[PDB]
Amino acid sequence: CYLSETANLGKLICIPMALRAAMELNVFQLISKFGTDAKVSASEIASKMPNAKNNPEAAMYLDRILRLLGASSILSVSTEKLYGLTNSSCCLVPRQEDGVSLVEELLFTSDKVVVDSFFKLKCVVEEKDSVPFEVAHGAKIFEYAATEPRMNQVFNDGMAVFSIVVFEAVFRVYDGFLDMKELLDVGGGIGTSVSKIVAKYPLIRGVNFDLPHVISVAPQYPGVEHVAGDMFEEVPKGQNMLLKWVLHDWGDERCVKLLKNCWNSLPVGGKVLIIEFVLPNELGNNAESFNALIPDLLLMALNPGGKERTISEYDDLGKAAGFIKTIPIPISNGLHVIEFHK
Amino acid sequence: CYLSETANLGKLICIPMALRAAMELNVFQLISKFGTDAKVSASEIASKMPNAKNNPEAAMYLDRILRLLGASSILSVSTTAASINEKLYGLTNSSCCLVPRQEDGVSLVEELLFTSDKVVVDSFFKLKCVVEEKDSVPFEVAHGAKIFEYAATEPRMNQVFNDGMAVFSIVVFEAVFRVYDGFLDMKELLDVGGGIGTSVSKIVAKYPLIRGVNFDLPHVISVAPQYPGVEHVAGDMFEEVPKGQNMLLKWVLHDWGDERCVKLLKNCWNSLPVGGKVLIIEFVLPNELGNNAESFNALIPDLLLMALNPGGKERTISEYDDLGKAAGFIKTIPIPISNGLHVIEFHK
Ligand SMILES: Nc1ncnc2c1ncn2[C@@H]1O[C@H](CSCC[C@H](N)C(=O)O)[C@@H](O)[C@H]1O
Ligand SMILES: Nc1ncnc2c1ncn2[C@@H]1O[C@H](CSCC[C@H](N)C(=O)O)[C@@H](O)[C@H]1O
Ligand SMILES: COc1cc2c(cc1O)[C@@H]1Cc3ccc(OC)c(O)c3CN1CC2
Ligand SMILES: COc1cc2c(cc1O)[C@@H]1Cc3ccc(OC)c(O)c3CN1CC2
Repeated sequence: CYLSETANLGKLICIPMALRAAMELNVFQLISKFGTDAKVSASEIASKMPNAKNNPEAAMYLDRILRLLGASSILSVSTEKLYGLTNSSCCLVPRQEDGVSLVEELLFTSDKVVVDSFFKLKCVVEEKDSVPFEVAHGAKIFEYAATEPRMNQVFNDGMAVFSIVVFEAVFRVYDGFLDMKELLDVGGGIGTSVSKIVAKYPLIRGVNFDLPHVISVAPQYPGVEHVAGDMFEEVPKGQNMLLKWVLHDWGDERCVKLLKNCWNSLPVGGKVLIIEFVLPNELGNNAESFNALIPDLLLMALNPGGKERTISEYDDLGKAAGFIKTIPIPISNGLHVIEFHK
Repeated sequence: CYLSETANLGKLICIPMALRAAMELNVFQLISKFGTDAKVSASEIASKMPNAKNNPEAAMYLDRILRLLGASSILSVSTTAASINEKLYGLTNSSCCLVPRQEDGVSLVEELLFTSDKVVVDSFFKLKCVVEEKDSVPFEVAHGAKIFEYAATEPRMNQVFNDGMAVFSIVVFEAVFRVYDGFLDMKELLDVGGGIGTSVSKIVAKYPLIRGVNFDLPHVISVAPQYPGVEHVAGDMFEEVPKGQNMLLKWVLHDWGDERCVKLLKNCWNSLPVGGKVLIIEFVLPNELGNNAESFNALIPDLLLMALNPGGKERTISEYDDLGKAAGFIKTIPIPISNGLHVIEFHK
């Protein structure tokens, strides 16, 4: 049965690298500009690639990429074959309104800096206190970002664009921003998250807090103030705080130190909102499971102590930091807002 | 449904790199050694890894790799009454193919470590270049040399590639020998681009009257094992092929474009006697692609060779016939073996 399983196992590396090429060639957007329901040939797609205009062989090469994605349910195939979008590939078309899609976050998670870290993944099992990213690059990820402007941009934009589709889901379910007057986004990246909160809740004075190397490249957003610092040393005073995709980067002791910094900088009656994909109690072949397992594997490779957590585990961190009423609010497919009250 | 599709699309880079780590940690063999239908925890598996013995956290990290492979159906996941009143992992049909056999250590491990090796993945990072730039080859963009020239300067990649081909060759020839009877009457077989000689060593073991000759590049021949009944020959198949009564081309035509394939096949024709044949062994591109092993068995190397070598591609039966016909061969005989693998005989 070797030669049945050669297909099942040997496709695993090929599919993501074919997807990355298709994203870099803007294939999904090019299909969409014929119409979202269009079914178009490799040569019709290539005709919209100015870089391919002197390459007679472009379409045949492109067809070889696309037919693999068609066999892998990323594109529809119909009888030169014609390719169309699927539910998955519609999420790779920059929206006509604002350019948002999953492309930036998927370009980050399959970036060479990440894949080179995954090549050292076995180190975390064999060697005490080793970090695959460190073994691969000779510095930790946030130190690396400070010296590597390309990686800094890919990572920051991955987080920022992904943040937009996350907050659209949050705002459909969660109303806890109403009546806030000030929000501090702790480890807020380039400030996109707090920009979207202020757009929905125009009375909030938004403050975005991150490392110098991130704040110095952040765009100016209406109703957002940027502040640079180090959240483990101290956090600015704020009436309310957000920690999105921060606690999952760090081990328990670092999380408790950060959360105690937050507690000291909140007023009586203030809250910190944790937004994370929560690890469910039973894992299976479903979105809730993979939405947690994907960043669980990435953080195991990328940063010391990083991991995904259950509701009980987030509650234990907040209680160790002095917070007293944990309120977990499911949003979508494992994404939660977890309120910690001071 | 962005937050459904995050799971479907985001898992695609994660699964292969988790699998690679589990193969490097010999997880599948370790589970196999607990016996038939074994179901073992991460801590039990880690207990069998001497490198992990001073790492209290090793089992918890290993569990994070194994649970993703369980969610992906590469491992089976279960528990016990005792533990309800850490999950346990067992092998599946796919992961059984990642356990080195007791008798000779054969599995799909070596070929899967090659196709996910950094030299391959780095070539895949430049895949877009084939579409954009006339005559660009992703491997050459990534490494500043073509793959066979690179292998002569990089002994680690040479070993990973040569062992990936050789161990896969054993698996493939076991399938060939169950179906194909055309070696039976042969007295001599020259393996053109035969790698380190493993293929022709297995043909001679099965058919001891066959005098076996392995032919490949100098940097492959220099590391090839001494095999019973196999003479090694170094050279360049595009310049001159040794005389042989019969020839094999396995996983060679698919590395090259049409003009290079015709040149090589004309060199084979000239070195064959009247009544000689060349056997082509390839995963043949089906006339109609689907969602089946035969289709993926051709699409996998099709994508690999697009990244790794100029002109390399998988071909249909008609396209192979056309190459043989252009080189002077007659009577193409396509013989299906298994899941798209064929022997195609070209007769002089
Ligand atoms: N010591 C520190 N102080 C402040 N920010 C830090 C930090 N260490 C890491 N960070 C920031 O933590 C962030 C984690 S990634 C998540 C960013 C953003 N909250 C989002 O959800 O999109 C990065 O922007 C990183 O630069
Ligand atoms: N010019 C040339 N002359 C001889 N061998 C060549 C060559 N160019 C490439 N090769 C060889 O072609 C082989 C392709 S890989 C397949 C190897 C083997 N036939 C198998 O099926 O396992 C490699 O071993 C490679 O070194
Ligand atoms: C479901 O799919 C995904 C989910 C998530 C991420 C990427 C995915 O593809 C990213 C990956 C990632 C990597 C590094 C980080 O800091 C070093 C980080 O905060 C995040 C955030 N998470 C959020 C959750
Ligand atoms: C179905 O899965 C697979 C099928 C095949 C290969 C690898 C797979 O995983 C390898 C990949 C490969 C890469 C480069 C080569 O020369 C440069 C080459 O001859 C081969 C051989 N083919 C045989 C078919």
